[PDB]
Amino acid sequence: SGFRKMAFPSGKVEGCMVQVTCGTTTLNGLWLDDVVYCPRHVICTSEDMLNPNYEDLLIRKSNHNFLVQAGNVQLRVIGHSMQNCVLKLKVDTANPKTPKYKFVRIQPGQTFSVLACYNGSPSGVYQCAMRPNFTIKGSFLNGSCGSVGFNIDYDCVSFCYMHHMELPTGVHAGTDLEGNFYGPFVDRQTAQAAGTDTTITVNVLAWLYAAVINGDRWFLNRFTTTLNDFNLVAMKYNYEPLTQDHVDILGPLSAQTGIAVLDMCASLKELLQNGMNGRTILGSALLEDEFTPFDVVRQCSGVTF
Amino acid sequence: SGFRKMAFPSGKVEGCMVQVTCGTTTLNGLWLDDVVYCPRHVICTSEDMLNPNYEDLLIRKSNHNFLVQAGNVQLRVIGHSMQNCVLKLKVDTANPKTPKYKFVRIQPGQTFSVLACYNGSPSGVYQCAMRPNFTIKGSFLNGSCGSVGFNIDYDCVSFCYMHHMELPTGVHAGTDLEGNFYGPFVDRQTAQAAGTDTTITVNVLAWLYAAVINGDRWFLNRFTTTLNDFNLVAMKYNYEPLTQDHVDILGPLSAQTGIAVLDMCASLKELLQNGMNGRTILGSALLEDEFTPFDVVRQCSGVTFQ
Ligand SMILES: CC(C)(C)c1ccc(N(C(=O)c2c[nH]cn2)[C@@H](C(=O)NC2CCCCC2)c2cccnc2)cc1
Ligand SMILES: CC(C)(C)c1ccc(N(C(=O)c2c[nH]cn2)[C@@H](C(=O)NC2CCCCC2)c2cccnc2)cc1
Ligand SMILES: [Cl-]
Ligand SMILES: [Cl-]
Ligand code: NA
Ligand code: NA
Repeated sequence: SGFRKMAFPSGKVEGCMVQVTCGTTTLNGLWLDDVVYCPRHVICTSEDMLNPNYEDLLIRKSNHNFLVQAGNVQLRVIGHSMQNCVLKLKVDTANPKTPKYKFVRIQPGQTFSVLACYNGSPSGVYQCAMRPNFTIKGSFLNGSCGSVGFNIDYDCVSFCYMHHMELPTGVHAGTDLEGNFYGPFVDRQTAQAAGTDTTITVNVLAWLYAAVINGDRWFLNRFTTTLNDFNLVAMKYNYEPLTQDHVDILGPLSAQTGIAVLDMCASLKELLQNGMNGRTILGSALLEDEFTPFDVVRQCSGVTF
Repeated sequence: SGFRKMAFPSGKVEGCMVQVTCGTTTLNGLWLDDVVYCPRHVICTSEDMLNPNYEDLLIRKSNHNFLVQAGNVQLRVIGHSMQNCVLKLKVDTANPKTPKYKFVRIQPGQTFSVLACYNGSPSGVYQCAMRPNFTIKGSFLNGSCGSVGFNIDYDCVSFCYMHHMELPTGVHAGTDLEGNFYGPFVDRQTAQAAGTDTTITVNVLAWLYAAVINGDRWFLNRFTTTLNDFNLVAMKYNYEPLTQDHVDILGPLSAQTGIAVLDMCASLKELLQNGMNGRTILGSALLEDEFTPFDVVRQCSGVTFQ
């Protein structure tokens, strides 16, 4: 029993974190086999950051410009290149702790664990979601750049996020591990802002199912709805549209609890139109949207890695 | 910026988790040096969970009645002893991944990370607090027993909790790593139930300081309060008493933000009176009480967003 915001165990990732230093700038890198991955903005000076020519800054650099530290051991850099917004430093030693891994690009609404690091040292782990506006509501201080986000499947780490920068509202922007940004952001000091966000409907429904599994049922009702009628309500309340694929993905939880997705949609419709009337759901007074259907099934079934 | 429920990196504990089987029962153990720690109720029979006598049950066991599996390796048990409600199995191999560690018994209101495990394998990590009623609001399924809670300040793992059982409201009870239960609970099947719980006041105040550090002041007011008037009011909402020790603990956050502790108490009194009027604090619409003062200082910037 119980239901918590839960992260993946972080050990396989902890063994990959290194410190990367270029000039006066230090941040984190991801050491996998004989390559260290980090944000290319490590090579920027205060001056370059307004309008960096990354092509030209990089050719100006040489291998010896980069200091890579794995705990107390210096790793010797023997090559360097850029892929999109990620710098790749070839080192002379393959990481003996490299896990089975893949680089994956996630979709808005999907969740992942973040291992927050400073000076190459893991500091904390938390769970978060890729927002519909392609930001993440992280917890990151100066020097957190290069921290990564990931999911695990059995023994395989799927790296999906590398942290690059903070936006004015205090949310965060980054790339996949191939250096492609999530969202319409650029790695330079310029006017950029998070766009208006929306709530991840399929995840709210998954969490309502989690609540029912855990005994919270006051919001259930006799009514059902249709996708079209519900999506007009969703649009009204700045919720993402619910697609047929979402309904199918929630099909498991629907059979276990007896609440068809469109039955549960009728509960959510009423919660949106009328509020919670002073009650809570799973210990929250807000509708929580950072649990995916798979997160709920995994936590409610005890999947291990 | 931002503010999350943040656990410690779990790798140092993952390397200690094993599976212990006795008879038909499997649960988790903690392998440190040449000892595996687990709940002594692993030796309880299915036919008598109401009044086990653990001394009599254990004297009947041979070392080979305990099966310990570390990943794909069977560890040989070469001795056993019981300490309070914890069983200590001596094994023939020391864990080569044993971290620097200590055992600490914590006080209500303290927080820690939990590595939830099944069959000796980690499932996930989350943050908990020891509630005033000596339960934790965990997320634990059948067979989670022997999962542990811990902090890792300054690269030393302080183990403070071993999970033993689920209570009727779905909250959780367990021991320190010396096998003494938190609270009045016992490791047998009884009618035991958690007491009425209360809100951890010093932690709510810590979290309000976090909100100010991260740039949000909307809930402050022009008033102050005496400590005794604050407690008289707060207890009417089932908040724990705030002690002078708590006021001292909040000194650093008060200094960083320029908000006197009793002025933040006055803000909390008004929030209890008024609610949030459709606003949120650090993304929550309720007052959060599972961040300690130490936790806030660990996570938040040293410079207030004025
Ligand atoms: C060069 C570039 C792209 C402009 C940049 C500059 C600084 C950083 N930030 C580093 O802390 C940092 C950089 N190198 C080592 N640390 C921080 C950051 O985003 N402030 C932004 C402030 C607005 C203008 C853009 C930069 C940061 C803080 C907290 C959490 N995340 C990141 C990130 C990117
Ligand atoms: C023998 C004893 C002390 C009565 C006992 C029995 C079972 C367990 N529980 C094991 O799952 C378990 C035991 N051994 C392997 N798994 C579970 C548990 O507490 N149910 C309780 C149900 C009410 C009566 C007391 C036991 C459990 C479930 C979810 C999370 N936490 C634990 C714990 C203790
Ligand atoms: Cl460029
Ligand atoms: Cl303590
Ligand atoms: Na590789
Ligand atoms: Na309904």
